[PDB]
Amino acid sequence: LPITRKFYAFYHAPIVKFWFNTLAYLGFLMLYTFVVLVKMEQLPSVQEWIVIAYIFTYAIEKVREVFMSEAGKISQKIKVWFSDYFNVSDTIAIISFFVGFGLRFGAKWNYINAYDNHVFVAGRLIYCLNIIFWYVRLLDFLAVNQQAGPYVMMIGKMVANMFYIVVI
Amino acid sequence: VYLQVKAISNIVWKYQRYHFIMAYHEKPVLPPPLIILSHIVSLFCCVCKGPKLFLTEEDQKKLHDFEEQCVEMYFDEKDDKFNSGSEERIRVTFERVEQMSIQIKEVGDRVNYIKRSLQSLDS
Amino acid sequence: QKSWIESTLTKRECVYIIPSSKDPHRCLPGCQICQQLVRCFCGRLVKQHACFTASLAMKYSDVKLGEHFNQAIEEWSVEKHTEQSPTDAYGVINFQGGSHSYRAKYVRLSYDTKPEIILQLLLKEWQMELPKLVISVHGGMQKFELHPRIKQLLGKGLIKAAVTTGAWILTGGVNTGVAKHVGDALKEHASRSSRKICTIGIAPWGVIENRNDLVGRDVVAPYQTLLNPLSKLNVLNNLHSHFILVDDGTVGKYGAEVRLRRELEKTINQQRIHARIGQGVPVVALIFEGGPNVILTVLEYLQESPPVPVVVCEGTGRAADLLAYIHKQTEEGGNLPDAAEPDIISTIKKTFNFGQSEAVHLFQTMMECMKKKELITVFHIGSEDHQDIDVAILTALLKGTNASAFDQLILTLAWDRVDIAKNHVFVYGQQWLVGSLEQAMLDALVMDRVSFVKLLIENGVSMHKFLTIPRLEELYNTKQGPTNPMLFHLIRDVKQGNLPPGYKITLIDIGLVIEYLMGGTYRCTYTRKRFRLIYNSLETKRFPYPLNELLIWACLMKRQVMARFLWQHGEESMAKALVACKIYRSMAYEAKQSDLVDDTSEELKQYSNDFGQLAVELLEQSFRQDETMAMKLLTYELKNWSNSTCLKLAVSSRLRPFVAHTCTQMLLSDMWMGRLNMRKNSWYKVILSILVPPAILMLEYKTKAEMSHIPQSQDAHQMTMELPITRKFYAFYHAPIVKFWFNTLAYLGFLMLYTFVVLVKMEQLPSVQEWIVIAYIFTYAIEKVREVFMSEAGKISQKIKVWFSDYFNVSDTIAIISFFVGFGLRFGAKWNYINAYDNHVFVAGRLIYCLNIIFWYVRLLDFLAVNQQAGPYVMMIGKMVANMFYIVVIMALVLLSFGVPRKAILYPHEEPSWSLAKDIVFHPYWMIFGEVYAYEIDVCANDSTLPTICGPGTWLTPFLQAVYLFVQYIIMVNLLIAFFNNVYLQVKAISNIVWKYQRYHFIMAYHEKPVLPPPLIILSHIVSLFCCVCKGPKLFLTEEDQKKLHDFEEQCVEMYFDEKDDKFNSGSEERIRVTFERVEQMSIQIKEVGDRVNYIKRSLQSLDS
Ligand SMILES: CCCCCCCC/C=C/CCCCCCCC(=O)O[C@@H](COC(=O)CCCCCCCCCCCCCCC)COP(=O)([O-])OCC[N+](C)(C)C
Ligand SMILES: CCCCCCCC/C=C/CCCCCCCC(=O)O[C@@H](COC(=O)CCCCCCCCCCCCCCC)COP(=O)([O-])OCC[N+](C)(C)C
Ligand SMILES: CCCCCCCC/C=C/CCCCCCCC(=O)O[C@@H](COC(=O)CCCCCCCCCCCCCCC)COP(=O)([O-])OCC[N+](C)(C)C
Ligand SMILES: CCCCCCCC/C=C/CCCCCCCC(=O)O[C@@H](COC(=O)CCCCCCCCCCCCCCC)COP(=O)([O-])OCC[N+](C)(C)C
Ligand SMILES: CCCCCCCC/C=C\CCCCCCCC(=O)O[C@@H](COC(=O)CCCCCCCCCCCCCCC)COP(=O)([O-])OCC[N+](C)(C)C
Ligand SMILES: CCCCCCCC/C=C\CCCCCCCC(=O)O[C@@H](COC(=O)CCCCCCCCCCCCCCC)COP(=O)([O-])OCC[N+](C)(C)C
Ligand SMILES: CCCCCCCC/C=C\CCCCCCCC(=O)O[C@@H](COC(=O)CCCCCCCCCCCCCCC)COP(=O)([O-])OCC[N+](C)(C)C
Ligand SMILES: CCCCCCCC/C=C\CCCCCCCC(=O)O[C@@H](COC(=O)CCCCCCCCCCCCCCC)COP(=O)([O-])OCC[N+](C)(C)C
Ligand SMILES: CCCCCCCC/C=C\CCCCCCCC(=O)O[C@@H](COC(=O)CCCCCCCCCCCCCCC)COP(=O)([O-])OCC[N+](C)(C)C
Ligand SMILES: CCCCCCCC/C=C\CCCCCCCC(=O)O[C@@H](COC(=O)CCCCCCCCCCCCCCC)COP(=O)([O-])OCC[N+](C)(C)C
Ligand SMILES: CCCCCCCC/C=C\CCCCCCCC(=O)O[C@@H](COC(=O)CCCCCCCCCCCCCCC)COP(=O)([O-])OCC[N+](C)(C)C
Ligand SMILES: CCCCCCCC/C=C\CCCCCCCC(=O)O[C@@H](COC(=O)CCCCCCCCCCCCCCC)COP(=O)([O-])OCC[N+](C)(C)C
Repeated sequence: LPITRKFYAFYHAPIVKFWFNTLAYLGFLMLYTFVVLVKMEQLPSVQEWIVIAYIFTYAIEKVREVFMSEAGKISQKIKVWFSDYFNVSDTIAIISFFVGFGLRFGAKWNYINAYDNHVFVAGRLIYCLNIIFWYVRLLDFLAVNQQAGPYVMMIGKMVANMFYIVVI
Repeated sequence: VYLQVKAISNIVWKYQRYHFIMAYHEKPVLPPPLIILSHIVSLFCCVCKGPKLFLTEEDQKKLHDFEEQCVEMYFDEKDDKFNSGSEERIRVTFERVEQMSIQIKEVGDRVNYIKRSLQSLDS
Repeated sequence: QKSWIESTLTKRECVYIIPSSKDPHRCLPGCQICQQLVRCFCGRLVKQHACFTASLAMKYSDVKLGEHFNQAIEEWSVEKHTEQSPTDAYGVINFQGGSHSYRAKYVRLSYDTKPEIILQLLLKEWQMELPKLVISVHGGMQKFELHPRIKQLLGKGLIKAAVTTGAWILTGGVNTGVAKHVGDALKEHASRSSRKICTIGIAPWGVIENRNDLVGRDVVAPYQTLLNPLSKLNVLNNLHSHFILVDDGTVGKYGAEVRLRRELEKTINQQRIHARIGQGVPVVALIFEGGPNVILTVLEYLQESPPVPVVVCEGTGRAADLLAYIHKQTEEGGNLPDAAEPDIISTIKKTFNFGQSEAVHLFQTMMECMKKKELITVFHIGSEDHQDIDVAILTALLKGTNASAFDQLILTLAWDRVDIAKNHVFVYGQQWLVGSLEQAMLDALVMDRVSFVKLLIENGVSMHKFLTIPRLEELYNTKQGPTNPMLFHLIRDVKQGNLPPGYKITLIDIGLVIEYLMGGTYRCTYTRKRFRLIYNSLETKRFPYPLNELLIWACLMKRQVMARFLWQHGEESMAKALVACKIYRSMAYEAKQSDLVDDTSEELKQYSNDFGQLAVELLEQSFRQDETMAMKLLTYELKNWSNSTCLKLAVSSRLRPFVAHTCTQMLLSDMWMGRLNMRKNSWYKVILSILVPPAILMLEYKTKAEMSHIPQSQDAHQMTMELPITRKFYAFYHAPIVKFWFNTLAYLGFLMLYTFVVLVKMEQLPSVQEWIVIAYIFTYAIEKVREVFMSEAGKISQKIKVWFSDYFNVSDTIAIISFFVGFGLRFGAKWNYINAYDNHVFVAGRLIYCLNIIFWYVRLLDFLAVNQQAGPYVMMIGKMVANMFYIVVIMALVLLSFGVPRKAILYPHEEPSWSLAKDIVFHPYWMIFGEVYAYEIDVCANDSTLPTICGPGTWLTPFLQAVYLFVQYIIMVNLLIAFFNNVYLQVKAISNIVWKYQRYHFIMAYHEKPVLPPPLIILSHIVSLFCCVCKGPKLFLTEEDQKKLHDFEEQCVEMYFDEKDDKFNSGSEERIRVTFERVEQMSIQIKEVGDRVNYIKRSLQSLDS
């Protein structure tokens, strides 16, 4: 096994792509947690820019996966991908984020004290609610473990089954 | 409901592991901030131009034979599991005791008519 | 050519074109028909020759102008006038038939191929296992059918004989005779022997339906199996697996097999049946339902040098029923009865239409056959003769061939047929040489022939005399049996990491492997002085207990069925089972730590647990007979197994069912007591007596007899000879139960003081209470160092590694280290400020104390774990923490998913700070524990306690909190309840076993712990140390008690096997099947009597008139 072949073997292994995406995702959440918890100025901070870059490119990556799936028919490719819980949530997460960035970034500051401008506030509050989607997607990463993964599947099944007791 | 839900959830977890692992064979190397290079580059290189199992012909031979051998074992172990159960041995025993119970009596009649011999033969 | 066949084996195409016999058929002009009808004496019409050389002979007129001096028309020879050229067909035919293709093979070799090339063709080119037998069936062709009795049986034996012996069945192959009956017998026993019987049809390339469909270089020709009507031609019988078609001559002529097939019958015999064995491969012949050239062939095989014996199954047809009676009218090897010309040659004239023109010629062939009837076995059907011919075929090779019984035995050994040898070789009056049965034992062990080892031990081989050093050396070094590749991997890891070229293994190296596997201080007999000296010098060269040495052999060679057998022989059965468990367990470990391919770590871990269960089951058997003698079995020194005990061996293998067995637990409880009868006493009189020493003199102690089953110290067993006053104090303070409460009271008094110290204000100098606390922990710490550096295993790095495997020793280590950091800061701190807590070094010291004390309250769970009820629950708590981990990880994520939005919405004007980390986790955690923070939920309400937080978006946080608590309480808390409810019983069960198991190490520890507890323990350290400069528990048994105990062990092992045979033979499943089989047998005899009684009816007719 020559030297350069060994790098190929490493970076193209699925286990490596996972931790390589998992570390990037954790670093993504640390920054996006920093952004929502720290005061927000007119222009996005370096942390907020990196967050936007992730979600934009993460979104293109999902469009790649849909339009290259298996079955030729788009209306079948679409219909299967929106059968997974976390792809529905990711779709809501991506769409809601850019509504938020649009309001946050497109808002004109007539008032010097932020939070006088409601369009800005609606943007920031979308961020603070959009981040819930991204912490819950960590359950998808955690679902790679043989012990954890079934319990994640159980939680959704038990919510469905307990519905009528909760209605009462 | 814990045990039945846990059991169904293990099967579903194990099943959805196919689609998850297969996905990471077509995902780019680079992660989603730096993934754009793997998008731009890969796209551009395509304009400049799934996983398969590869088997030698001898390996195809030995694999097709392996499949045939194991199907044969599968039917043999069923016939020998059914023919060796107690329920099947009771009924073949039942039917064979039914048959004998005729022949036992039938011999019983013949031997009772070889008694007719004893009378005629001795005088 | 890319093929050995294409470059070696040949065709025989008739280049020379002899016109047919002489005469044209019809059709007056003789130029069209002299070409067209007139075939070759080759045997085909003229244009089929296609002679690459003489293709233009037919266009002219033909090869070889007509007249040619009639003599020279027979001058055509298969030898001369036939161009040897490539094969042109060798491949894989199939047979669309009884639910399988039933594939096969053909080479289509010429005819005059050398005899060796077949053997090379059969073994490497076709990849066939060399057989242990060759059945060469013969007979006539195109017969209808047999009696439905005989038909079913002939197969049943023919199959059985061939499958049990890896035999080849040589047939003609063509489905018009002998082959038919072979094949029809195969399908009645197919998919049971379809991979052990390699039948071979050595048929010609003449008489066959589609010769041209068989053609094709390396083809998969889909050959038919439909009887092509309107013809006489024959088909290859489908149920054969190999064919050697013989290209010669033509269609119709079928005589070119005797030259080749016979040579194969001669060349297989010159092969050696096995490596360890020197006898040649046998050849047998089963003639059923034969003809005139068979009777020639029978005598041609008997007259041969050496003779090939013959079987004759009477009633199949003419030659069988004939010979069966024609070699019945004779002396044993001599002359015929009163002149037999009339009746013998009568049937020879009736069966074969002769009329004395060929009726003497057969009778002359008969009278030569009867010169050797000892080789003509005959299967007397009707009178259950030799039971389903397999005996009759195989015993024919063991009937008279002046072969010694040593050769009759090896042949059964290679066949793996014990029933044959015991019933036909170990017959009354049989006589043996001195080491013939020894050489047969060496072979059976090297070949893993377990059932022949039994036959030879019974019949009188003695392992005490058989087994020697050089023999036992060989048994390790043989590559002539089911070896273990991993043994070398363990040898080269103990030698130096290297190996010489071949390296014939030595027994000192085996001794070194066992010590590595058995571990600890195990020292093997093979690494001892006397063995190391005598082996250098290589009764002295025997072994006193040879089946201990072969059990080790069989277990290191991964020969389990031989190990189980050898285990049942000899003495010390429970110990041997526990040694085997440890050997396999350690082998399984190093297999799990080697990059080899066949991991064999579940095969070895399963073999370990098989012997593990045997030891447990023998203990239960012994315990059911006599508890007190069974407890002695756990602790008597073995002296053939490094002076260990059965209990220590089980602990070595981490064998919990043995240690957690109630017998072992009963013994541990008795050792806990010491000399104290804690049935007549109460725990509060012990505590009272630790505080009131003179109350020691009014407890109920135990007699030396009541202590007979209990191991003791040497000093403790000498004070058993009598109970004076001072001996009674010894018995009290050295009992483990007393040392416990004596340390437990001191520990509780230690915590009361250390609780006092942390709760009461702290001055510059430590108080009297704090000094006593420091003294305890210092001396408690030395006590732990004593325990580590005096444990068991010599190697510090193993002593260290085991001690830090216990939860509470890790915590004690952290506790001791953290304490003296705290005392150092507390005591070493200089007070620059008069008000304490201005000096931070002092504070850090005191706060370490206040946190270090948590370790010491939790160590009380270790004391509490001495109770049978409490102790399992303590073990459960740790197991449930491990198992609940991922449910709690999910809860932690739900917490953050709420905490981060809450803080962000409510506190939007924050700068970076570590308080942010607190605030996202703090309130969400306390919500889990019944605190909803009711007046902070809606911060804009009138009753809000956070009115200044009221601002834009804050109306979202009640919705978030409502979702959060639904998920945590309604889902996640109750999932955890459901988790614990459903795993409780299996965790409680595992925790009871672990509690019971760790009770060994706990009770054993208190036999080596000092009497005095950890503040006053220093005296027992200083004194004991100093007294050593001035200079384990064993069971002691008298010689008579050793006798009665060794007999007890033997008795209970015998009961153990008897109760198994009688439990299996008395189950309903076993009685149904023996009933099944006996009803199957009767159902034949009932009908058989039914036929006889129906033929005693034939009497009634004839007798009465
Ligand atoms: C398969 C599933 C995954 C993929 C799904 C992907 C597509 C999903 C959908 C995505 C679109 C979501 C909506 C976008 C925003 C519109 C709403 C809005 O309020 O806009 C505002 C910003 O208007 C602007 O023009 C500034 C924003 C710049 C563009 C950023 C958003 C688009 C990027 C898309 C990136 C994703 C693309 C991914 C790759 C192609 C307008 O309001 P305003 O003018 O600020 O306020 C006026 C009042 N004032 C007086 C106070 C100023
Ligand atoms: C198998 C497991 C169990 C066994 C494990 C056993 C070994 C485990 C390890 C044990 C060692 C743990 C660390 C010791 C303390 C060092 C740290 C420290 O801060 O020290 C301080 C005290 O420095 C002194 O010199 C005064 C302390 C006297 C010695 C007491 C500790 C050693 C005893 C060991 C007894 C155990 C031995 C057991 C028997 C051999 C230094 O700080 P300061 O000078 O005070 O402050 C300076 C600032 N000022 C200006 C404010 C003044
Ligand atoms: C069964 C019983 C329930 C019946 C339901 C009927 C729903 C009817 C809907 C009514 C909404 C209108 C009521 C408020 C009037 C508007 C202005 C106002 O006062 O806003 C108030 C907040 O509230 C909001 O700003 C918006 C609240 C929207 C969510 C309401 C629940 C929607 C349904 C369920 C959603 C879940 C998902 C549903 C689907 C599954 C202002 O309050 P404040 O915080 O004190 O702010 C003032 C102080 N400040 C200026 C400093 C900020
Ligand atoms: C998927 C299931 C859906 C469940 C149903 C839908 C959800 C429930 C729907 C509720 C109706 C919506 C209420 C609108 C009220 C507006 C009034 C206002 O001024 O602002 C209020 C809204 O702002 C808040 O922050 C309070 C929102 C209510 C949270 C309810 C959580 C409990 C969930 C229950 C779930 C169980 C449901 C039971 C079954 C139906 C806050 O008032 P304030 O800050 O004090 O403002 C000052 C006013 N003052 C001056 C008078 C003090
Ligand atoms: C997409 C994938 C990303 C992957 C990560 C790698 C790339 C990104 C890495 C680093 C980018 C850092 C940019 C710094 C910009 C300089 C100025 C600055 O912010 O100074 C700050 C110093 O910095 C901090 O306080 C750190 C803030 C980021 C926290 C998360 C980093 C760790 C995770 C990622 C790394 C470990 C990975 C962990 C996972 C294993 C000081 O605070 P402030 O912000 O100036 O204050 C703003 C106040 N205001 C707004 C009110 C005015
Ligand atoms: C510069 C930075 C330097 C540091 C970088 C590195 C830092 C560390 C990085 C990452 C943290 C994890 C490290 C531990 C991994 C253990 C190994 C393992 O077995 O993993 C498993 C986990 O597989 C997963 O997919 C786990 C997903 C992790 C992310 C989820 C976090 C949840 C947080 C929510 C809670 C809130 C907590 C928030 C705390 C604030 C994979 O193995 P398996 O598939 O299960 O194997 C089973 C099959 N077998 C039996 C055949 C083997
Ligand atoms: C800020 C607040 C805190 C943050 C929230 C914490 C994070 C969120 C927590 C947990 C999320 C768990 C992730 C889902 C796991 C996978 C499930 C899945 O694959 O499908 C499941 C569907 O799923 C459902 O029916 C619902 C899934 C749970 C939704 C819970 C939402 C939270 C609020 C709810 C309460 C609101 C009411 C209270 C309001 C007063 C499958 O279920 P099934 O149909 O039986 O099985 C078929 C599966 N199959 C198709 C694959 C074969
Ligand atoms: C290592 C093994 C140890 C074993 C124990 C035996 C040896 C140890 C036994 C006794 C030592 C007592 C020393 C007394 C010193 C005189 C001064 C004094 O302290 O007066 C106190 C009176 O005394 C108390 O208040 C008792 C304090 C100790 C409580 C624990 C004793 C019971 C446990 C053990 C015995 C039962 C065993 C229980 C288990 C079955 C008054 O208070 P002060 O303390 O003066 O106030 C300090 C205030 N200042 C600091 C702010 C200035
Ligand atoms: C394995 C061994 C590891 C530990 C080794 C030993 C470590 C030794 C550690 C430290 C020695 C420190 C010596 C002094 C250093 C200079 C500072 C000084 O003297 O004074 C300063 C001390 O201020 C502090 O904050 C001191 C904190 C140090 C204690 C840390 C304990 C760590 C042990 C963790 C547990 C480990 C457990 C390990 C086992 C698991 C200030 O004091 P002052 O003059 O009063 O100032 C007044 C200021 N004022 C105006 C605000 C009022
Ligand atoms: C001067 C002083 C005078 C007084 C001195 C004397 C005072 C009293 C001294 C001590 C208190 C205990 C006395 C009761 C003993 C009962 C007898 C018994 O059976 O014990 C068992 C307990 O075995 C142990 O190992 C128990 C450990 C006790 C310490 C744990 C305390 C937990 C405190 C934490 C909670 C906080 C409470 C804190 C309270 C503030 C041993 O028996 P066994 O092994 O289970 O037998 C089973 C096998 N069999 C069936 C064959 C039999
Ligand atoms: C001041 C505070 C209060 C005081 C605390 C109260 C006292 C502390 C309480 C209980 C301690 C119980 C003692 C251990 C019992 C024995 C267990 C054992 O032997 O091994 C167990 C291992 O153990 C573990 O994996 C962890 C053990 C429990 C640690 C709990 C720490 C407390 C905090 C945690 C929560 C923090 C998170 C929350 C933070 C927000 C065995 O488990 P296993 O691997 O399945 O089995 C193999 C066993 N075998 C090897 C022998 C075969
Ligand atoms: C997805 C649906 C689309 C969204 C619309 C429909 C949603 C329902 C209803 C409508 C939305 C709420 C409208 C009413 C409030 C407006 C008035 C207002 O100013 O309120 C507040 C700000 O509020 C905001 O700035 C709005 C933020 C909206 C975030 C998105 C809601 C979540 C939808 C998820 C739905 C999922 C349901 C659950 C899942 C089944 C108060 O501001 P203020 O105090 O007046 O400002 C003065 C500040 N100053 C004093 C500093 C100057």
